Amino acid sequence: MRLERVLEEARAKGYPIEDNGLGNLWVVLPRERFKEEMAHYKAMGFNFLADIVGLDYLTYPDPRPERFAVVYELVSLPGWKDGDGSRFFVRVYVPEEDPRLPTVTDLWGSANFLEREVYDLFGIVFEGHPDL
Repeated sequence: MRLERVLEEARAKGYPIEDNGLGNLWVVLPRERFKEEMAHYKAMGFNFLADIVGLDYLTYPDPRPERFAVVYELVSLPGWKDGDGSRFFVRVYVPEEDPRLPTVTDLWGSANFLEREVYDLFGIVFEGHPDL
């Protein structure tokens, strides 16, 4: 299955794995792996970016590595070539001193609007994504 190939790789590369209960899976990606791993996910078959959700952790009780984190939802849509129907989540923490992330508009067209709504709400600049 396309899912296990992402988790088996997640352990192999050292990414944290959250198991919200369950069938929904989180893959925490450092900013250094983000741009390449996302394109790798598209190459693996995750041809649909369902949702991008930002997060401000300043009010939640327990702390996070950084204040900001941006959540990505990847789907391998039903249909062909061999759309498995797979779905998982990609989280990457963003430091509030350097609130920048690589864009994925060159990977999924739905990112242009999704990355814009996160920018307007949280001020997290996505480089390459055109603004002005």
